[PDB]
Amino acid sequence: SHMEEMIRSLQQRPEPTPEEWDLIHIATEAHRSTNAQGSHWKQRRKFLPDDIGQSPIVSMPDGDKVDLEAFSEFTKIITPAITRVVDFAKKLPMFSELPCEDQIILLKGCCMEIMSLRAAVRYDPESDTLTLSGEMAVKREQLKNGGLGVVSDAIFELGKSLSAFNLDDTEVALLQAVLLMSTDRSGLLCVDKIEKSQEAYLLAFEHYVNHRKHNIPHFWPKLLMKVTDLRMIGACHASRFLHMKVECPTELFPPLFLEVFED
Ligand SMILES: Cc1cc(OCC(=O)O)cc(C)c1Cc1ccc(O)c(C(C)C)c1
Repeated sequence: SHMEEMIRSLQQRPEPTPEEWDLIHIATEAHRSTNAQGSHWKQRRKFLPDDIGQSPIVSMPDGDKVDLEAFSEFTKIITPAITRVVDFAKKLPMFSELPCEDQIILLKGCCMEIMSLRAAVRYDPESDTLTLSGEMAVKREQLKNGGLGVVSDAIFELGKSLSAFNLDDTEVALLQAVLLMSTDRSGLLCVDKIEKSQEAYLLAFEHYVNHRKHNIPHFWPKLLMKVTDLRMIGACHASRFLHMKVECPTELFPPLFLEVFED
């Protein structure tokens, strides 16, 4: 009984309004359809072979060498992963209504954040791998040695901790939306449309969490601190990406990878 829940409680936990449920369903299918979901075609997905990613040897300024071969294997699969993120965003109405200029900024802004989340939630405890591009299951050491350095460690620990959050497609979808609709970027026009779009998404997202009634204490603040986890991952990665670019030939960076991550 809703009225009793309402009286008895300390504060109120509103569930999604119809307008928000529409927002949630569009977001949920946006993410599902650009997730390399669990469909037929993606669930053909092999571990990265154990002899790859064990030979880090190209020196990076912070001392954490890079396995050239493992690196190449990851750049070889990264373009579709970046593209899927673009498709995700394009399928959100509040995104596509935005000036093209704003859209690029927003995607550059959050691409790694969304990719990292996407891997994070694909963390698998019995194998101790993340799944990259819906396809490649990799271990902590492999991804670490293959380019990402301590950014691998961060995604793994994020993925490990998210295990018990039992996120469903929606929660990951709305997390992405919150990440995407961020005004922590320079050079946007619709700084206010974007803030309002993030508010609506946060509002629908908490309201949805309310609906799910996870049996973790303080789920929503916790699920909010994960967002800053992700921004920190994105920021470490932007930094290691510049050092990736200093140390390695452009031949190894796929045009799109270069594009999403150049300043
Ligand atoms: C390759 C890759 C794919 C990926 O897929 C996310 C998804 O499922 O869409 C998610 C992550 C986190 C990575 C890893 C990655 C992410 C950024 C980056 O600069 C590098 C270089 C070492 C090639 C690797």
